[PDB]
Amino acid sequence: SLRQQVEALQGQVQHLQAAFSQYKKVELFPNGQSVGEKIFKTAGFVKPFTEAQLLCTQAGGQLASPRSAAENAALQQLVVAKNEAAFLSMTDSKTEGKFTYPTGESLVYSNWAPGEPNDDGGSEDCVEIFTNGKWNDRACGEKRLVVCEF
Amino acid sequence: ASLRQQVEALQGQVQHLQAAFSQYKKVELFPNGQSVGEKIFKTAGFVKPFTEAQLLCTQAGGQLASPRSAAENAALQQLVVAKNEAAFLSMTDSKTEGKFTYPTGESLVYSNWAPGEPNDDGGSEDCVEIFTNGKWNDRACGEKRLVVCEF
Amino acid sequence: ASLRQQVEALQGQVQHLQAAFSQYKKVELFPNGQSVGEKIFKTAGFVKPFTEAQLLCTQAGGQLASPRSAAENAALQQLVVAKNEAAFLSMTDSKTEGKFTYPTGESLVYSNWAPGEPNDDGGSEDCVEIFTNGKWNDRACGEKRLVVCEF
Ligand SMILES: O[C@H]1[C@H](O)[C@@H](O)[C@H](O)[C@@H](O)[C@H]1O
Ligand SMILES: O[C@H]1[C@H](O)[C@@H](O)[C@H](O)[C@@H](O)[C@H]1O
Ligand SMILES: O[C@H]1[C@H](O)[C@@H](O)[C@H](O)[C@@H](O)[C@H]1O
Ligand SMILES: [Ca+2]
Ligand SMILES: [Ca+2]
Ligand SMILES: [Ca+2]
Ligand SMILES: [Ca+2]
Ligand SMILES: [Ca+2]
Ligand SMILES: [Ca+2]
Ligand SMILES: [Ca+2]
Ligand SMILES: [Ca+2]
Ligand SMILES: [Ca+2]
Repeated sequence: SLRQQVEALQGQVQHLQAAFSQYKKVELFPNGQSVGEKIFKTAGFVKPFTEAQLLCTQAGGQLASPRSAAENAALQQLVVAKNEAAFLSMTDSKTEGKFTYPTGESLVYSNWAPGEPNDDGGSEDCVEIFTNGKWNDRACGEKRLVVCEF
Repeated sequence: ASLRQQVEALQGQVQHLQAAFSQYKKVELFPNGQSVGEKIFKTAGFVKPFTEAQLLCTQAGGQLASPRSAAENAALQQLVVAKNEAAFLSMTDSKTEGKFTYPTGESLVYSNWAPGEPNDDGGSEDCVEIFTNGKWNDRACGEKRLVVCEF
Repeated sequence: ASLRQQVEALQGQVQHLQAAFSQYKKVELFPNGQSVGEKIFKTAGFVKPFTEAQLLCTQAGGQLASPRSAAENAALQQLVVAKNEAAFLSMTDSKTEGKFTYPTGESLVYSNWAPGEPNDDGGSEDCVEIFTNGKWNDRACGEKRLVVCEF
């Protein structure tokens, strides 16, 4: 009796593994990118930084925080697909010239475009990622593609 | 004996699925879904008249948004606010004027009518819209409102 | 005693996972997907030329929509109708004019050609579109059509 029910449970789990794997592909198409244990997903619209940040946090995630070249490339895929530069999570709102993650931690990876960050006009504390994957500091009030990470 | 090996094998596979799925739930509901209790609301992101909206939801295996508590109403309001578009609810007094019912025919267990509503304005409001402030208003079923289904 | 109850507990967990997964699957497919048998169609919601469309689907781990039966065709037609945009299918006769094949090179097992089609109009129609009425027409691959992938 026990072997009969373990065999049934094995069939259930194998079915679930197959169905779940299929569903993951469906979900990520066309607005998500999985890299390592992280998933980026775009909302497909633009918002100013504060509104974008709230959308991600309320969804149970945070704004895209690429922490390696591989993460940056995956994010860049969404930016290229939508043809809209995106906000990253990181700001120097606390200490000018020192960019940090929302937790307050200093950057462990950067991909700044030449000459950046430059606090242009003395008022750029947010960060956008271009279709070329490079970063530029930009005014937080500008509207950029919303991309969150989970 | 070898069944012990198997049960321990399944425990590991189940743990992986639970964890992987937990992450995908959050991803999936961003930005057009809202979970509340065991219910999930999901917007199509566009507007339709009632009959068309109803059909979309039922064909998808769900039904138009049917908030049955203040908590559900607040969750739905989150999507309405996010989209900045009033939505249809499932409920109508199409069968008996003045008596609003769910698609099953059951009477309301919860309502959040704006003051003075429902008023059957012009003698022809049999559907219900939820505003960005979360209040309800009866409205002509012919009007186009945000499509939000529950699953 | 220990092993039988572990089976019982583990199966309650799997069945709760099955239920949650089923719910999240319905949510996922509303409004841009359709399931039919073991196949799932999902639209990107925009138009692209064939080569671009094909690449999007393959990069996503699927392929362009490839209806292999009347039931599959009807499922796909729902999305086309919902978007009101004709969609590319995966199949082409680029290799041998007049002989439409799937990406694997296999000849068609199902077709739903509109009257008069395929006609290779202008001498250069090697891709396939599906209309809102579910019928197919051969069309120039350079044209832009709704992107619908299957998984
Ligand atoms: O953030 C600024 C801004 O995008 C300017 O338009 C550009 O000329 C600067 O180089 C850049 O630092
Ligand atoms: O009850 C309300 C109210 O009468 C409004 O003034 C009218 O614009 C709406 O259509 C109606 O539903
Ligand atoms: O077969 C069709 C048909 O002849 C249409 O009139 C033409 O507009 C399309 O391009 C062609 O593919
Ligand atoms: Ca500053
Ligand atoms: Ca700055
Ligand atoms: Ca700058
Ligand atoms: Ca009436
Ligand atoms: Ca009425
Ligand atoms: Ca009214
Ligand atoms: Ca040809
Ligand atoms: Ca041809
Ligand atoms: Ca033709």
